[PDB]
Amino acid sequence: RPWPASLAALALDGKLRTDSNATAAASTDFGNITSALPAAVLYPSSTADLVALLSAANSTPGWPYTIAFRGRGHSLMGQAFAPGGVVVNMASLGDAAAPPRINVSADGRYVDAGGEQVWIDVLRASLARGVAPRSWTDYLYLTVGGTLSNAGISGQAFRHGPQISNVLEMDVITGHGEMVTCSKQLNADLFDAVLGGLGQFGVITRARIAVEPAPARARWVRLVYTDFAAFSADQERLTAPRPASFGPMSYVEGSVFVNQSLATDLANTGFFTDADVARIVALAGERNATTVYSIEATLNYDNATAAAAAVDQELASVLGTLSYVEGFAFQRDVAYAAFLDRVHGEEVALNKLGLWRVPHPWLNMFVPRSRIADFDRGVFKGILQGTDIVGQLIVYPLNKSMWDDGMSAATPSEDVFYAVSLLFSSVAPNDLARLQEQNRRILRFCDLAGIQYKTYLARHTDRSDWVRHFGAAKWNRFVEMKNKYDPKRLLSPGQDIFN
Ligand SMILES: *Cc1cc2c(cc1C)nc1c(=O)[nH]c(=O)nc-1n2C[C@H](O)[C@H](O)[C@H](O)COP(=O)(O)OP(=O)(O)OC[C@H]1O[C@@H](n2cnc3c(N)ncnc32)[C@H](O)[C@@H]1O
Ligand SMILES: *[C@@H]1O[C@H](CO)[C@@H](O[C@@H]2O[C@H](CO)[C@@H](O)[C@H](O)[C@H]2NC(C)=O)[C@H](O)[C@H]1NC(C)=O
Ligand SMILES: CC(C)=CCNc1ncnc2[nH]cnc12
Ligand SMILES: *[C@@H]1O[C@H](CO)[C@@H](O)[C@H](O)[C@H]1NC(C)=O
Ligand SMILES: *[C@@H]1O[C@H](CO)[C@@H](O)[C@H](O)[C@H]1NC(C)=O
Repeated sequence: RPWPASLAALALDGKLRTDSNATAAASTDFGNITSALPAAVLYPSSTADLVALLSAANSTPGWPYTIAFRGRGHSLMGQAFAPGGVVVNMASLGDAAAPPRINVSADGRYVDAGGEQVWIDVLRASLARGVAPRSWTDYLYLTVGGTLSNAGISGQAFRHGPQISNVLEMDVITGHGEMVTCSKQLNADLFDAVLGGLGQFGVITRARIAVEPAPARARWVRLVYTDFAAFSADQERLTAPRPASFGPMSYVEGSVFVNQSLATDLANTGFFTDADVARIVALAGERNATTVYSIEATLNYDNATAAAAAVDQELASVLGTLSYVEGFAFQRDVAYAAFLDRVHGEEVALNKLGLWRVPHPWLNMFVPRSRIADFDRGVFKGILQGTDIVGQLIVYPLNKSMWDDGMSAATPSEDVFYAVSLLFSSVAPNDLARLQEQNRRILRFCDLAGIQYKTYLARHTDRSDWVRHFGAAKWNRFVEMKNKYDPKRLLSPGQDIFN
């Protein structure tokens, strides 16, 4: 039962809290489906406080508290909880002012960011110094440590790889309470374990993120299809490596619209005008389509005098290689930061309607390219038909060559695989249960069809499921690494890997 001086010091300084207000805030997440109250919440003011907790945890025999690192609690199924344990309120690391938590290098080649920092702030501190990270998430209010413990994907990942592929080095406090600086050169076994590591090996206090010169603007396009074969062939053409080298597109994503909610979902993009919506709805009726697909792509560009006309010509050449329905190219032109933060607006709009802090039974997965047409038929044209869709259905290809298989993040074996993100929002408890059963049905459809998919952002509750997730050989490596960095099995228990 005794406490080390540094641990008891945190209680004394009002950093380690047990009050109902502190525990309740760290007991819910974005998912809004599961909840688990912690025994205590840590609000650290420095990384020494994280060393204190973790050294205490490693030195104290029979220590009973599990420890989680709450980024912004964007988790869907309690991955950031420490049931009857200690939740770290990471955001407290950036409360002071001195020293700054985000530092762009003097050479403009990278950005050092605190593990707790949010990407929108990383973007602002980078843009002030004329640079910006190269690989994003669709939504910017997530933590560096949180996205890096998953993968971090968006429409730039086909050409720059996920966020985990754009990290030069990190400062990690292991489950032993040891401060370790790691990279591909120094303690690479920890660096690889942590990236896509689901917070199992230690906490990321600093990450060195690759940057590129900041473009000023984004020419933003949406291309419409009624044929899945043409839509997927075009997303693959736009993202294909040209014989290490890529095409002109800075970002490529896509979306599916089911016939039943077509006009409403197109209008809810925040992209199409009512005149654009009417034309697409009419197109669907002419082709007798039960689904409509849209490619979403950008072309990043600088403030140059000729830039605008050069972009028009470059975009026109790219579009001429494509097979979208003639006359169904829709363009917008925005400032680069506005494109990157396009989702914050959706968060604000939904929150005031009371439609943001609702259950999110999201289904996110990686589907091998060879089975995407089967997934489209069984899911978009099958299971989802005749349902009212509240949310987005995002589908886009990724290049495996840009993913490091030695890292923890699990991906399909094929060269090309699609990110498939089914972002359902629940409208009622009976709608929640219906949505949770529908997600089980989609996964069952994939299993019965022999689709070798990988989930993303999901936590498995069975050992056999986590072994199948990583793959048996890659699983043994994840175990070896757990035994090295968290032998007491306390870190991020909400993943249900070792807890
Ligand atoms: C809510 C949401 C999430 C989201 C998204 C849009 C919204 C509205 N768009 C995404 C996208 O386009 N691409 C992508 O890859 N992910 C996207 N997400 C999911 C997001 O990555 C996850 O929610 C993720 O967990 C990041 O969120 P957060 O920063 O809020 O992290 P957490 O949920 O609290 O914790 C996740 C796990 O990681 C461990 N953790 C957290 N911080 C650290 C640090 N610094 N070091 C080590 N481990 C850490 C937690 O313990 C937990 O297990
Ligand atoms: C797409 O969905 C619409 C409904 O939003 C279908 O249009 C309806 O068709 C039914 C039966 O054929 C009629 O009873 C309704 O009066 C129609 N309602 C509207 C608002 O048009 C349409 O058939 C669907 N198309 C496909 C190809 O499935
Ligand atoms: C991988 C993942 C969860 C992407 C989410 N992307 C998103 N993309 C666009 N709008 C959104 N609203 C919520 N999430 C949105
Ligand atoms: C879901 O969010 C609502 C609104 O904040 C709240 O009533 C409820 O406790 C949440 N449920 C879970 C399981 O987090
Ligand atoms: C329109 O498509 C539907 C559903 O996909 C099919 O059942 C129907 O027979 C079609 N109509 C024609 C004229 O092909």
